[PDB]
Amino acid sequence: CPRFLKVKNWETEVVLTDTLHLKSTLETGCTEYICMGSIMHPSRPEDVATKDQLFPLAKEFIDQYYSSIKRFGSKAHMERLEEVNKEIDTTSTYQLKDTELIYGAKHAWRNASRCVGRIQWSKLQVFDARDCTTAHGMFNYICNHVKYATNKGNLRSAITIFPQRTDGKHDFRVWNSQLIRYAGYKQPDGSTLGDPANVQFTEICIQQGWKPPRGRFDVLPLLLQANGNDPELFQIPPELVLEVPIRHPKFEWFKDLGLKWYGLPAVSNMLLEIGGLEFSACPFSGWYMGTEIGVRDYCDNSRYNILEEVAKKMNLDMRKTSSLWKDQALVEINIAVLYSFQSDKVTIVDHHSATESFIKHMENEYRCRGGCPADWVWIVPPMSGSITPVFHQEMLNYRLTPSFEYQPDPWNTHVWK
Amino acid sequence: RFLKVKNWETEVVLTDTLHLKSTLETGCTEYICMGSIMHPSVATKDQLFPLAKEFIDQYYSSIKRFGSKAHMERLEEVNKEIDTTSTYQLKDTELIYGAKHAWRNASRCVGRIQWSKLQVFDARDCTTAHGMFNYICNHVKYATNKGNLRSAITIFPQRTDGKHDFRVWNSQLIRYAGYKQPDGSTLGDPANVQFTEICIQQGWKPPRGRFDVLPLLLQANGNDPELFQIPPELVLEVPIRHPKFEWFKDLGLKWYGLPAVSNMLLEIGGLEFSACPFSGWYMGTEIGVRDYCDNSRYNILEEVAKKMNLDMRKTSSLWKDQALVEINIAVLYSFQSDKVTIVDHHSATESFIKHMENEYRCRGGCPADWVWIVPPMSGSITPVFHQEMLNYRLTPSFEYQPDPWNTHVWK
Ligand code: HEM
Ligand code: HEM
Ligand SMILES: CN(C)CCc1cc(F)c(F)c(CCc2cccc(N)n2)c1
Ligand SMILES: CN(C)CCc1cc(F)c(F)c(CCc2cccc(N)n2)c1
Ligand SMILES: C[C@H](O)[C@H](O)[C@H]1CNc2nc(N)[nH]c(=O)c2N1
Ligand SMILES: C[C@H](O)[C@H](O)[C@H]1CNc2nc(N)[nH]c(=O)c2N1
Ligand SMILES: [Zn+2]
Repeated sequence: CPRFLKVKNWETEVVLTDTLHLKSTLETGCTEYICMGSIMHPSRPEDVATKDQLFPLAKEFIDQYYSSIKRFGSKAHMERLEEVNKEIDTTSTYQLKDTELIYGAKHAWRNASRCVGRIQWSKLQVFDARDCTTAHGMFNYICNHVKYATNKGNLRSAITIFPQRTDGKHDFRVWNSQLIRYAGYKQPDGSTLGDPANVQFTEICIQQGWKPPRGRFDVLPLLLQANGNDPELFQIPPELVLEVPIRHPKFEWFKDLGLKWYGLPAVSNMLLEIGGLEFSACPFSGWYMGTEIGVRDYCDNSRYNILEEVAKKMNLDMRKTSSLWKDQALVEINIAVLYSFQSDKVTIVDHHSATESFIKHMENEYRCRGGCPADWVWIVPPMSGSITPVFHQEMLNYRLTPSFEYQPDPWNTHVWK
Repeated sequence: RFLKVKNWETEVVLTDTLHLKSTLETGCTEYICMGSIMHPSVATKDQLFPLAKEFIDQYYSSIKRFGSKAHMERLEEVNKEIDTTSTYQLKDTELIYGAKHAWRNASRCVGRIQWSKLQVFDARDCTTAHGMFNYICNHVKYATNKGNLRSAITIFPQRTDGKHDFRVWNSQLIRYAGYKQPDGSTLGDPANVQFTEICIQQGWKPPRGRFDVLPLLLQANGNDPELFQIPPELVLEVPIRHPKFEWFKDLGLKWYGLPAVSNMLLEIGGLEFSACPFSGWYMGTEIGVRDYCDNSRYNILEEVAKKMNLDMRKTSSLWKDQALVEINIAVLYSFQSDKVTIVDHHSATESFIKHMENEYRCRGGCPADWVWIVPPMSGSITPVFHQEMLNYRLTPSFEYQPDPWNTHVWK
């Protein structure tokens, strides 16, 4: 690899110089002859790291941590190295200190190349839930997380971290992909009620005993697995689920569509890797960018898919695509979503503000850290791409650790007791 | 190994085998992806014959005569020619096959469903800038066709020693001038200020308006470039108006009908065609999103949103997004009303998905650059947004080359 790589912004002419890529640790999926940059998941859950694999991964993280606190090579550094090395020898694993857990979680977010919101990465509240033993305890921790992060609409980013993987047969998992999502119900006639993306998970919940109200916006129950046991269902207390009815500043009829959305985006299916340790249950939450709701959730064809109905109430020419009736309604839907969150004082960021902040963050990271891995395909918003600054920004993508990773869906790997 | 690409809206999976045939690099490694970099960083006899043989082989494979007497004889003919001249000349049929396949292989082009319908004009007998001018005028007239646009390419002599290059100095055959103003601002197209200044330096008398068609600056056989005015009756233009906003016409906006790239290099079988202007028809967003609304181009969003009386005090009103959609409605409406070929990004991306299905079936894959294929507005309501794509480099191909004013030794 070359020692310096340059990225250019084609709107501003600013050129940045990347040296951080030299620390990349895992594969991207690309090769010298093919680029897999638009593949969503480019390449068993119970083959766990051996002692020999774990030693160097732990040292690399411990070294990175002591370098970050300006104590590299110190007595405390060498003693921590020695202590970790003994633990891996006698127990095949080790335990992070609280300071290291917090450092690791913040840097997994800092390293998340697909996240446009990383200007906030150092302001993450970390809840240590490694003492948890049961699904009931996981439920308690998650409710506390939801309440803290929601903060009556003044949302605060947060992560709750459950015990790390041991042999792979005692994993903690949140089976929900997000803490708060709406059910989807397949009808005998082939139509779908609610959110079609959640039809499979809704069916699992019903089979586990959930009684479905069968409405358009039913919050799904939590399905929580502690210590590899069978998962257990819990209803989130509805007062903890902040929701926003969607209305439009100009169209009085928009409220008559009956749309609403929840305030808290909380991803619960990712795996947190710190120092070769694997935290398979690590729900984290921020605040929404408006397009995640307005463009994807509402206007994806396989989601709520409301463009047609809004276009009809806007009385648009829907016969030919070149009228841009879809584009026109899409803007109005996203105007309504931003207006509704701001009116109810629920934190939200529009795609112009978020991408402008990301460019400033990226520039600061290039100066102070030597780079900032970024996935252009994910960072550019799903509407109005070129009128945001990130469209014109060349980006380098590479995988640093600590990191968030995908993992298999737990219903596909779980051994039912 | 076979690679799978999935559409996450339709769940269709396609299996790519065609990437196995590529040998040129992408810029990525196993550790760093460079998929959003715009440009990731003369041939001898020794390099030339394997490249020629590879191209002759795929040509005769394409016409189902691989290993034939014709194939074997062509290989021998090419081998002798590289020996005695350090180069070789393509047959007419090879030139046409190579230009069409350079288009077919252009991973950044959403228009490739049309690839085999390309009119190829052989200009390899040209020797002077006056001849280049003639050939380019014939191309423009043919491609424009009174608004019923036809895809075409004109191919000038190949590179020899690098000292006698043919070059069109214009980046596109038809473009508008840009002028740096005393008070600092820019009149016309800001993207062309430098090229405009070179034409002025070479004697072009600028009208100093907002939509002045630039002259052609033509370099033949490595000589100094010469200026030519494209005859105005050949330059088809569209005044932009809006189907509902009657004030839109008062903005005084226009564009030209013919998108004609003239600064790329065409590589076929090891040969380099440094002058190869090619042209198609516009996708609406090329004009309405990039040319008009890029902050570094005509940059008209503020003006339009003003006439729409939008609240511009805060980004979250999405006033930019509202004005952008109206501008792109106007462009499509205007070309359609004047019966000038244009495609909207919904129709174009749908066609590209169908093209991909075609290529995976008959060819085993289709190289495609998601970063460029997804339109600059309304991305996820077009089907390509949800389509995984593999990007890899096949030859024949179009390549970028340095601007001639950074290389030319002026005589
Ligand atoms: C604080 C405000 C935040 C904003 C505005 C934000 C914004 C976004 C957006 C728009 C995406 C793309 C989502 C999609 O299209 O599915 C994303 C992805 C991501 N975010 Fe952030 N995020 C925030 C907080 C966080 C936090 C607190 C974490 C972790 C501690 C995080 C980690 C990630 C990761 C790992 C991804 C990639 C997800 C994937 O590949 O599925 N983000 N973010
Ligand atoms: C016939 C209608 C065509 C349409 C609608 C179309 C559409 C497009 C668009 C929208 C782009 C992106 C360019 C940009 O954003 O600046 C592009 C790229 C490209 N087009 Fe096509 N195109 C067409 C015909 C052609 C033809 C005839 C050729 C050559 C024979 C061609 C070769 C290319 C190449 C090489 C690129 C990539 C340029 C680069 O790498 O920068 N296209 N096309
Ligand atoms: C398929 N994809 C459109 C949906 C995936 C998806 C569904 C959700 F419910 C959801 F909250 C997130 C959130 C991603 C995220 C995390 C943190 C902050 C933020 N702003 N965003 C992502
Ligand atoms: C980033 N930018 C400086 C490059 C601009 C650029 C460079 C190229 F080589 C190129 F082929 C095209 C294609 C534009 C085009 C061609 C034909 C039809 C059409 N509708 N459009 C555009
Ligand atoms: C095929 C493509 O990779 C896929 O549709 C991606 C594109 N970019 C994205 N970008 C974001 N932020 N979120 C997504 O889900 C996707 N989906
Ligand atoms: C940095 C980035 O690669 C650059 O802005 C690209 C993004 N995608 C694009 N896509 C198209 N079709 N045309 C472009 O000029 C660009 N510019
Ligand atoms: Zn890549």
